[PDB]
Amino acid sequence: NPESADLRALAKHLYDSYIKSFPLTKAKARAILTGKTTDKSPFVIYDMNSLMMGEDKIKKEVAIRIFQGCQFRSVEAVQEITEYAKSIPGFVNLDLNDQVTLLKYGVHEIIYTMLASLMNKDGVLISEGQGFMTREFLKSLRKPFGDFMEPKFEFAVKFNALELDDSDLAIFIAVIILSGDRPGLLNVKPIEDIQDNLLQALELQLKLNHPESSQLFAKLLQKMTDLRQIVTEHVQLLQVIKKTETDMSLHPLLQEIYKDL
Amino acid sequence: ESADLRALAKHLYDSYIKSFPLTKAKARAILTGKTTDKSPFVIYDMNSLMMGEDKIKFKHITEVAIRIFQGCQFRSVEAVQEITEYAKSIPGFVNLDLNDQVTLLKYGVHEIIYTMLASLMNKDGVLISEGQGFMTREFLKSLRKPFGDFMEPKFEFAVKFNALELDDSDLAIFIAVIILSGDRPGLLNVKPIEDIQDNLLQALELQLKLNHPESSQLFAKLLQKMTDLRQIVTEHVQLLQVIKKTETDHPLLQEIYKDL
Ligand SMILES: O=C(O)c1nn(Cc2ccc(Cl)c(Cl)c2)c(=O)c2cc(Oc3ccccc3)ccc12
Ligand SMILES: O=C(O)c1nn(Cc2ccc(Cl)c(Cl)c2)c(=O)c2cc(Oc3ccccc3)ccc12
Repeated sequence: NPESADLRALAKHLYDSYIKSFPLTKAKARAILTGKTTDKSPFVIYDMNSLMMGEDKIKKEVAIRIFQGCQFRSVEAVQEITEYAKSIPGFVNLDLNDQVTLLKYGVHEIIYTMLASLMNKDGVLISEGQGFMTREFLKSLRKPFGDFMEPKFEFAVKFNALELDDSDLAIFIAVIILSGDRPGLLNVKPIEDIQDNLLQALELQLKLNHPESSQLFAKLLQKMTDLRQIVTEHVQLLQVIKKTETDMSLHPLLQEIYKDL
Repeated sequence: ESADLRALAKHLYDSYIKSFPLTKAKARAILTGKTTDKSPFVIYDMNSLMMGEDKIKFKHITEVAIRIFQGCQFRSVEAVQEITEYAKSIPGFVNLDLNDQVTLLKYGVHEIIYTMLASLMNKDGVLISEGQGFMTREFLKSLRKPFGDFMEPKFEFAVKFNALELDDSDLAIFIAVIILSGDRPGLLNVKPIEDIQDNLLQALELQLKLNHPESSQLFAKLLQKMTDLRQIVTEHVQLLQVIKKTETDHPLLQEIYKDL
């Protein structure tokens, strides 16, 4: 069909921009985690000793240092997601204020989606897959900090059972950015016309790439409720840390995103 | 077979008509709708409330914001039994582990109540007492410090949910998809729940394609609204624990309602 064909070209375009925007793809993450010979095995951090050994190999309190580590990686992800968003057709043509709103609300939902790529049951890849930090070591951190990652692992284990690949995820993250139910949006209709087109492209991609996977489209859109709950839970955890650690700085970029969310 | 999807759509519509007295078609006729054969009594004010209690026979009723809250709770307890009856008509539901049926109802009913509340709302108010009354959004915002923003978030949800222009035949399937959620906590056997929710999502997809052929990606937009339902529900429960810190200290009344 002429219309299918425009949907495949949109899918190829977004996958292309996704590869160019995100240095560590799920395909590379899965090669490192499942020990494929295409990639180097990571140094594993499971305790204080392996952590300090990590400083040497992969290149102030421990819970805090790991937390600032996450923080900076989040800032980097925000920069890669903002560069991907510019590639989404129509996005840069929107009201500048709506561009800002779509990024502010969308970026955390995208971070937890793509963070699932780097996770299994037992832990998470770090320093572009040169390291692996165990889930158990993260859960054993000091009182406020030991709970930060657990909800991300729980989402990730469920999300990964969908067995999406990068070409699926490129279209899904574009659908997330182009919501239009986000608060404070000036012109909802230009946003929903783009989301509509992205949702058509996602639906055909999943039919073609997962022809045996019944209602994968609906099952993936339902996962949007889990992303919203991880974001809401994470923000109220940051409100606790702000108050118990008055000496701990937050990046302004993260601060501007969380501002009246 | 697309015919077997048309079967459970029909079946769910028939059962939804039997379970829920005030359908969206009826609510709409009375609201923004004209159908001027019997206009609702409007509650806009303290004296409208007091007169309303007089005109409409209210089944609840032995401060003003407390008595409205109690009336809403009474309606919720009735809606739970209507939804429970509807659930038992969904193919496969009664064959699930009984603990899993109870779990699915326990977590589902709140999401269904707000879904169905939207049928009875416009941007200016909510229908009550089976469509015989109408409580204004302004009057509900006007109420005391905690009770003034219990209904507001549901109005904002309803305005947005109602823009989809679903009818009863669409909503009947949507409500079933909500109930058969495999992600409720403490479920013992997720497989048969996800397998029924699969079949229901197929039926809802086909229903929205046939019932709304010019409404692009309605299915996606409706599934996205489930994200908003969960937020409303989590936001509502936290507001409820503050209300359990004003209307403190009947014992048998306490029991009938409960958080459970
Ligand atoms: O740089 C990373 O990729 C990184 N990632 N994660 C998980 C994660 C979180 C958020 C996002 Cl968006 C991504 Cl993609 C990945 C960390 O938890 C993490 C922790 C760090 O702390 C230390 C500190 C001293 C030694 C060793 C590690 C350092 C770096 C990281
Ligand atoms: O009985 C009703 O229909 C009713 N409904 N709602 C909204 C609602 C809630 C849940 C569900 Cl599922 C639905 Cl579908 C609709 C109320 O808020 C409400 C408030 C009341 O308060 C008073 C008290 C004294 C006088 C006048 C009104 C009385 C009755 C009601």
